[PDB]
Amino acid sequence: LGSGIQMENSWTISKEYHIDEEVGFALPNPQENLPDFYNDWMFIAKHLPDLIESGQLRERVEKLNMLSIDHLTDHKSQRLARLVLGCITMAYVWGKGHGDVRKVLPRNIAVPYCQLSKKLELPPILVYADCVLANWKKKDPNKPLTYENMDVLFSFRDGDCSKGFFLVSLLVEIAAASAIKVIPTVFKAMQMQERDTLLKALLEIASCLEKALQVFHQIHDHVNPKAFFSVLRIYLSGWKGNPQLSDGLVYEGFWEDPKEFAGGSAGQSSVFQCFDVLLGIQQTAGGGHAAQFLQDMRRYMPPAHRNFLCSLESNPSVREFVLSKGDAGLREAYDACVKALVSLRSYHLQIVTKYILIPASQGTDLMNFLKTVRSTTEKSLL
Ligand SMILES: C#Cc1ccc(NC(=O)OC[C@]23CN(S(=O)(=O)c4ccc(C(C)(C)C(=O)O)cc4C)C[C@H]2C[C@H]2C[C@@H]3C2(C)C)cc1
Repeated sequence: LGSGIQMENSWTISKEYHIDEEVGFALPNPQENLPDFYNDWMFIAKHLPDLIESGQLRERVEKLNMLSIDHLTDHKSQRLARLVLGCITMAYVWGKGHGDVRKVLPRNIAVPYCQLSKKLELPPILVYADCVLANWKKKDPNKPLTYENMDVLFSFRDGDCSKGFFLVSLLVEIAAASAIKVIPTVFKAMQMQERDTLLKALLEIASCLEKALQVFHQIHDHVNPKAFFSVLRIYLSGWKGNPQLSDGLVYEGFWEDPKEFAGGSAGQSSVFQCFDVLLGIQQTAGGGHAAQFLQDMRRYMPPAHRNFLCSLESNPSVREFVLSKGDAGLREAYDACVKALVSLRSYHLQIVTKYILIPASQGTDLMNFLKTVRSTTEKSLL
């Protein structure tokens, strides 16, 4: 207990962390279909665009029967059901996105959704782990994980660019997986004092984070800024600090009082903090207020991924190891990882500017947090 990353064997981290060697934090080969028993749920989730557009969604949810979650017997089926019910819930609350909101989630969604969220230790609102990490398939199983060979499972509105936004995000996560699988090698090389093994491990991580950033560049080709800001972002909005639901949402039949849960945040992806921790970068941007927000978003990650991040912080310090040596190869390799991270943060800042800050105009605290985490990262260059 408390001795850093648990291992399944001499090569691979513990399966308890639910990190896949091929897709990383993403869920491997997600389930696309629920048991027959939940067909009515699947129908609504598959037809969300035309049900919202026609004004039919809320009545159709209001006519659902209460389905027990007992027939969701494995992790993949529970994650698919969370995605389905999360999408239905966002669509039910926000409707067409023009301010006609519902403040009471009907019990025939609220209860199984809340029970399932309790099993998975995730809040009962859509999170990154649902709409990106489990929200995909290959078109052709025998072809590789590329944009052209992939699709999402659920969208909110036709033209909302959710395929572009979610798949490009997923593909960045998959690119980062090639870096994550090297982490045990880094710490093994430190224990063994294997200079070359550590060096090549850091070069491989740096190379995979460079590639992940080139995947991120694809967002511009599949997401229209106006459609993202004025349409998709509605359905990723939550009811924590939201003046449209100032007390939260009533989960009918689960809690008596309304409850607040936060909407999507880039802070729900584990990738940034994973490599900040590995490399010993300590983010300071935004003070205790940003730390509390970002820790709360950590509780919106799958619990096993939280435990991975927390075990990482207990391992020996890579940065301190490289700092204990007059070794230019190690310093340059460490620096390549940090530079790749700086570039990923710098690009993050540019995307927030083009896809949120600019549309909004057509705020200041967000642009300066992104600038500050970028300069904190840059100041970690050894
Ligand atoms: C529920 C849910 C929900 C929760 C989270 C997310 N997305 C997310 O966590 O993505 C991580 C990213 C960051 N972006 S992003 O384009 O900068 C980005 C991400 C998220 C937003 C949202 C819509 C939440 C917002 O604030 O309005 C806005 C923007 C501009 C993409 C992705 C790629 C790289 C940079 C990291 C990455 C390392 C993997 C989507 C839905």
